[PDB]
Amino acid sequence: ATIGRISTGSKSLDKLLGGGIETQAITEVFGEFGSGKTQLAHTLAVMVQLPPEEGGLNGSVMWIDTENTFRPERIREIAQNRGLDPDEVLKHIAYARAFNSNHQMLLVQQAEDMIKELLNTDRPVKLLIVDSLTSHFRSEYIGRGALAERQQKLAKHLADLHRLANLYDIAVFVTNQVQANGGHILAHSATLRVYLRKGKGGKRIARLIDGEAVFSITEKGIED
Ligand SMILES: Oc1ccc2[nH]ccc2c1
Repeated sequence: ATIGRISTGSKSLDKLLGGGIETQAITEVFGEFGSGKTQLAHTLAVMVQLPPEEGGLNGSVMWIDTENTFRPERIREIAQNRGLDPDEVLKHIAYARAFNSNHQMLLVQQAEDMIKELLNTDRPVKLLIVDSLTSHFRSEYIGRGALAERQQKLAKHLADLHRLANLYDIAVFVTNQVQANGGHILAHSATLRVYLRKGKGGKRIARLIDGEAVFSITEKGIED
């Protein structure tokens, strides 16, 4: 397949990305609590359902939640203000809550069955979200003695996600909380790393790790 691109809602961030987030890739966004990673995830789940003339891919969505942070009312607000029907948008998002890190690993395997089901329809899966990818692993494996086991399990989970992205032409989008009092970047595993932070007057600022884009959080999700 050719490489597909999903607009983020912001022309500034799209330019930084070369057009938007790519299919056949894992995109990792990281930053402090409150920086807006989950608002970017909600915006993409709506943007992907637009036609290509408007920056979408006529796609279906699959969402794995680890912290109870998905909000259908927020999805309805973004859709209504992007000219789509809110009921139709929610109908094409498949949602599951991960109980712990082992169950989170099984949910990715289960996702592959719905992906095959939709593959030859007019609304195939084009976006897979994991928010938050690291939270269960961090709280379950504490200490230096337990680090090697935590890294083993994380490495396998990332390889599972890479396989789905490439075999089925899907954009994988994952969030990771990193601050002074805890949190670790996924080293070199994702295809692309994006650093997110809050600036003066509630502007959000993004930079590619290995110029900068600037945007706001609004009724449209995010915009310049
Ligand atoms: O069977 C399902 C339904 C929704 C999902 N979201 C993520 C995995 C998954 C599996």
